[PDB]
Amino acid sequence: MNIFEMLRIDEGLRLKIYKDTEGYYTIGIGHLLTKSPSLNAAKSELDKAIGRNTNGVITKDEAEKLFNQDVDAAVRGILRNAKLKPVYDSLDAVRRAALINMVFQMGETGVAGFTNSLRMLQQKRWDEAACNLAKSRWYNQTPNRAKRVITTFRTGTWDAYKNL
Ligand SMILES: *SCC1=C(c2ccccc2)C(C)(C)N(O)C1(C)C
Ligand SMILES: [Cl-]
Ligand SMILES: [Cl-]
Ligand SMILES: [Cl-]
Ligand SMILES: [Cl-]
Repeated sequence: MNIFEMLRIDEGLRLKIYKDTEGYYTIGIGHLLTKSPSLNAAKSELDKAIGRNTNGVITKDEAEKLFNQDVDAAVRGILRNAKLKPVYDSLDAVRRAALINMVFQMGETGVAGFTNSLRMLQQKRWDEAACNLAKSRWYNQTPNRAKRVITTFRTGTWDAYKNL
């Protein structure tokens, strides 16, 4: 297991534009296209992202290319953020992946605002952090995925992704 395999499990793989858990147009491995309710706006974003006229369909190679960029973007987001970087730097590689996962799903500023959870993670209060993270819109709207991510922070193991 690693961040790529982890997010591949959590985001799935679809080659046609579809609506994500929030109802937003997405493609590939959780590549969010736009929050706009316009399918044409989503198609425009996709064509721009891929560099060709796709009409809402991409190849597996193209999906993986966007995925690599998005994972890279999540890491860069963490490193440039004054709140996220110290927590990230303080963690082992398994827990770093859990933080990247959160950033990928909710964005840099989204995770950066979880002040109390971040403090508990920084302090290595793993059970407390885990309990605190569950007190969130995130956990309530995507509980199975949140449970996996939280287990990763609680244990520092890949146990939640083993038989997946
Ligand atoms: S969500 C954090 C809370 C608790 C806790 C859970 C696991 C480890 C440490 C603390 C506790 C004590 C059950 N609780 O009532 C909190 C503050 C809601
Ligand atoms: Cl998804
Ligand atoms: Cl704890
Ligand atoms: Cl809550
Ligand atoms: Cl879920």
